[PDB]
Amino acid sequence: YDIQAWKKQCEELLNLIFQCEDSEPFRQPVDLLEYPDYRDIIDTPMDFATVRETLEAGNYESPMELCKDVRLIFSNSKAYTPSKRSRIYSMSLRLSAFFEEHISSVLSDYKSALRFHKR
Ligand SMILES: O=C(NC1CC1)c1ccc2c(c1)OCO2
Repeated sequence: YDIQAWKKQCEELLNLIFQCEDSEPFRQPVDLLEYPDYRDIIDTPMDFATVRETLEAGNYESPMELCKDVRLIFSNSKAYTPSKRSRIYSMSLRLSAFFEEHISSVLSDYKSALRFHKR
C-alpha cells in the first residue's frame, strides 16, 4: 500500500524502454528538419526524454499521468505514419505492447494503495 512506490517503478520501466532498440525513434522529440510537416498533423509532441524529465522534476502526481503521456507517444506515431507497415510505426506497436505489459501492475498497485489510504 505504498502510495509513492510508482515513481521508482516508472523510472525502472523508462530505463528498460531506453535499452530497447524499438525506442530509438521515440527517445527525443521528433526532428522537424527530418519531418517538416510533423506539426501540421501532431498537436502535442511527446517523447521518452520529456516523460523522464517530467517524472524527475516531480511534475507527475500519479502513474496515470505518466501513462497518458507515454500513450501519446504511440498515438502520435500512429497518426503520423503513412502506412500501418512503416518501420517506425511497427517499432511503436512492439514498444507499446512491452509498456502496457509492464505498466499494468504499477497502475493497479497505485490505485489499490490510494483506495487503502482513503478507506
Ligand atoms: O512517428 C514517426 N516518426 C517519429 C518517431 C520519430 C514516423 C512513423 C512512421 C513513419 C515515419 C515516421 O516515416 C516513415 O514511416
